[PDB]
Amino acid sequence: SKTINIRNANNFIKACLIRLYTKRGDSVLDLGCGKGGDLLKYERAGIGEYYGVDIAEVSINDARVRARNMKRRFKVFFRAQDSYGRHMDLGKEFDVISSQFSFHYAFSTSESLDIAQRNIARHLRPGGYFIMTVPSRDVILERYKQGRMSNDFYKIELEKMEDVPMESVREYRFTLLDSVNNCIEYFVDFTRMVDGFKRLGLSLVERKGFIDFYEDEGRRNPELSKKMGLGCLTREESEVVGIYEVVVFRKL
Ligand SMILES: Nc1ncnc2c1ncn2[C@@H]1O[C@H](CSCC[C@H](N)C(=O)O)[C@@H](O)[C@H]1O
Repeated sequence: SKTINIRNANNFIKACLIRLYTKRGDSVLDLGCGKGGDLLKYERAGIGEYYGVDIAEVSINDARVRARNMKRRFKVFFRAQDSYGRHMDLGKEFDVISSQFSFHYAFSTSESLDIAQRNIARHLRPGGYFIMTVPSRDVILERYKQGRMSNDFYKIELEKMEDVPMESVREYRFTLLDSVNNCIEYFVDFTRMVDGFKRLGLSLVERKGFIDFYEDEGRRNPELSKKMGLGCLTREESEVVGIYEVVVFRKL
């Protein structure tokens, strides 16, 4: 109830992102699909097939039910496995691969990132898109320097000092009211990611902050904006939303 606006905002951003890169009869691969909270958004997008994959069986389970009890028109598929630090071969390619609030987990180790980016590349059709929403390292480090690493909605704490450069840290603890607790998150080495992808035939096509992206899409699509209590957002709520950014790669 307290994090309602944040959730609405986030779903909105995801709904818009999905809208911008999907078209009818499209095939989507949803990595880190969680409980399938995007099936509805994809239903409206008129997609033909949806493949959800998540490492946590408990989430893939709730996702199966959601798809099982919803009025959808697309063919669904779910699989509980590791799509980042373990090889993945679903035997097919998709038009759109989506990774919402999950791809930063692929930065566990250099090997994990490599495997992860390779699972993406072999499942993406030539011309396909890989849309994602990941925490922004720049934002997070800049907030660290300002001493504002938290509020009543969330809380973040980095690694140990002891001559350790602020740029040396690779992970941090993240907590979100009514959500994850002391969740270990890995920073997104942006450049390494771009490089890894550029080497697999995928190039950066988009990078925009949640807040900015939010403002733009809401002032362009006042329609889907009325579908919920959008419009404004307190300062404390923006803190949380302002953590993530939109990144979109494309397979030439
Ligand atoms: N290697 C991996 N493969 C697939 N999912 C992973 C993963 N590591 C972490 N995750 C998943 O990442 C998800 C992040 S939150 C899931 C939210 C969902 N994409 C949404 O848009 O609401 C969790 O469900 C977690 O289990």
